[PDB]
Amino acid sequence: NLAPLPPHVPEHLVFDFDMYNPSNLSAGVQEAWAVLQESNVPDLVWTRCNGGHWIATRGQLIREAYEDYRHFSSECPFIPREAGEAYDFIPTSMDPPEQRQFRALANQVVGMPVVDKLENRIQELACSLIESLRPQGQCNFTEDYAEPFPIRIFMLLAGLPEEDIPHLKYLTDQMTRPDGSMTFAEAKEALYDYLIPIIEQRRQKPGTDAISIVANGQVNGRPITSDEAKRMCGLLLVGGLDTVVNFLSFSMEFLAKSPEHRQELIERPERIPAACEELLRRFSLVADGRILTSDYEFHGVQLKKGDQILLPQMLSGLDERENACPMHVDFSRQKVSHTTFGHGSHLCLGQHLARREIIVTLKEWLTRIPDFSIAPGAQIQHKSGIVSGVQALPLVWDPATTKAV
Ligand code: HEM
Ligand SMILES: CC1(C)[C@@H]2CC[C@@]1(C)C(=O)C2
Ligand SMILES: [K+]
Repeated sequence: NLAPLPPHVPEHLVFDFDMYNPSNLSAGVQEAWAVLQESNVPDLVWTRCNGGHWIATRGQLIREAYEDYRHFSSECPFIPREAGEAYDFIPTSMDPPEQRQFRALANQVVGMPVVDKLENRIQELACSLIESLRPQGQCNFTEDYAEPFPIRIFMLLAGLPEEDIPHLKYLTDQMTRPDGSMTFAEAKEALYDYLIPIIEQRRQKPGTDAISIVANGQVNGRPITSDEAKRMCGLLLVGGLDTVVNFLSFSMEFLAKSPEHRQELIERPERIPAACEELLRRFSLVADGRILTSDYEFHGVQLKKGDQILLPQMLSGLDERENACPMHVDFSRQKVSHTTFGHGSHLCLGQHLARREIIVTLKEWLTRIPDFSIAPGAQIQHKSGIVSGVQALPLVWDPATTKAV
């Protein structure tokens, strides 16, 4: 359904893009969003979909807006407006200066030091999961690896029972790619309903898990509040359950379809880290935004206070103006430009954990299952939202071509 056009929005800037169900989704979700970068499309457009909002379509504008938190606030970062208004995770729903103090605490539980710590367990799980699948000659990658690998690592880090995954994964997904059964607010409240007693228990009897660390932590030298801890833990859960999980599938779908790229990483494993970065660019998958804090003229367009603007992190790296032949994948690409992990004061705090999980996955999978393909006659379908993903990824391979070790 289309929302009536606001008085200040000119008809020539209207492009009814639906971030939750883009028109050309069948061509691939990144390709679907890339339609916003076709010749006849302005740098900044207005869509009447999902309540009505602006969309910056080029990396230059996306980066500029993420840098200017004075005009583009993170207070209401999600579309539709109801979701943006209910969204109160920390530090994401805050603008500097108040936002900053919380980043250090979050870094304590998902930062580099923690990643180096988890390395062995991460490697161990990747190898265990892949070796169990190897002899089968087939798998449903989304449920057999993409989900269990990153999620079990996060549940371990957070000290939560793996039996809780189905419930938590359902809630997380309603906040990024809602099925319609729950509003963002209802999903958020359910997630908080889950966390509240756990946070209280771990503030009473602290453990060494991420929730205990956050719940008993300090920010700028003072005690974090129970509510603040809840709002931060909610964000961590979403990050651990709906980011890398989706990215791994986009990456594996690509590798399954491109033997040449597979062979390259097999023959020259030292290129895996670079490959990871190029894949993060080509299969970028996040798209949230900001809300205008005041009337503001941006790139010749009059924006009004209260207007929401989607700033697709996904689009920056796909912009031909940032990377030549953007849809092409080259592991030797010189200057890989992208904003896959965000831009500005809210740069992703879990990017180190993410990269480690991606690299370990590429290395351990290609080592054991070097040759695999999309299952016969399968047509991979993608899904779009705040974080886009892959609905299903059936893969097949000849066990005789695999290596057990
Ligand atoms: C492929 C994986 C990932 C991608 C593409 C990604 C992307 C992003 C992006 C684009 C933002 C900025 C949002 C904004 O400015 O509104 C962000 C923030 C954040 N991410 Fe990630 N992320 C990933 C994985 C993770 C993981 C595994 C964690 C750990 C749970 C994590 C924790 C966070 C946190 C705590 C923030 C908030 C930073 C702040 O608001 O100051 N992320 N991420
Ligand atoms: C946009 C994000 C990818 C980032 C980490 C999880 C996420 C869904 C948020 O709400 C902030
Ligand atoms: K809000």
